[PDB]
Amino acid sequence: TRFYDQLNHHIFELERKGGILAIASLIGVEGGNATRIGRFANYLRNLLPSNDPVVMEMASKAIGRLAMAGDTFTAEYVEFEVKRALEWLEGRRHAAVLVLRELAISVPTFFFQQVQPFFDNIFVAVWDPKQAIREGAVAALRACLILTTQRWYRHTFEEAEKGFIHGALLILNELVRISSMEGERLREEMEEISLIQMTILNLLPRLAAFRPTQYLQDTMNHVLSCERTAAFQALGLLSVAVRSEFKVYLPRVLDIIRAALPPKVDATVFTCISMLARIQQDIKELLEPMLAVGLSPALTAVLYDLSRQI
Repeated sequence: TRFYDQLNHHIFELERKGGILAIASLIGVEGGNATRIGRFANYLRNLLPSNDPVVMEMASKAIGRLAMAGDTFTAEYVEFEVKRALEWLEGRRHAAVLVLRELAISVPTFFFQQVQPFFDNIFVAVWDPKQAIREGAVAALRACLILTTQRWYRHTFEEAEKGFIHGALLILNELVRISSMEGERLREEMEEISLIQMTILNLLPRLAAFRPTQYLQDTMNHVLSCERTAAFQALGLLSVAVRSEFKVYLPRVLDIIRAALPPKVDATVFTCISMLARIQQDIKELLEPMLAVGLSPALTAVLYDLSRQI
């Protein structure tokens, strides 16, 4: 069985990205805990503080596969790495967020009790003047927030709204996603047709479930500013989410949707037009420029899904 052991040595002794991501099929799959837990787990313990990105690409999945093992050393690994990454979540470590997500998710038994240290360390990292961590770190909250509903918001949501634009915005998004997990489903149901700007564009389906509307009003005002090339799917997503006064906003951005076809945003307005139905008269009016685009693959796919929709 030297194949596994040699490739395991060449994980951290690592074209190279392709090879190591091929080796990733062996870690966590074969179940060779004699080397996976004996050596590779210790290697991640010892090297993830300074692991090169070329191997951290493998680590971005191997960390989760190791965390879900459930052994004693695995529990020690999850605790140590979560606490370390939270402390070091800092203007160069743009993998620790993935580390936290991989470690925490699908082990709620450690991280519905441990939501407090996530907040405390994240909102020490988040205040970096670089602002790259200000965006990355808050999104790492989901690793424990999503689990809190699986096994707070309430009080730590009051910390979110005002206690922490950037920080409060990001944490509000990461909390209103869990206030209605169904939005995730809706995203897929709708997707099959600066981080703050995407956060504004992600809030509205999730804000509609929380206080159905001033939050949606401010978010929409920012959506206009996300010139007018934002991913306006956020409004279309409200046609399947809680329809919390979304028709207040249609008179504005429909003119953005109407006035972006034929090309001349295009690939996005293709989906935004279809998301409105899940409003058929406006889509009928909109179909004319869509057919005027010409037989691109995106047009064909969205027209097929439109035919099934309308």
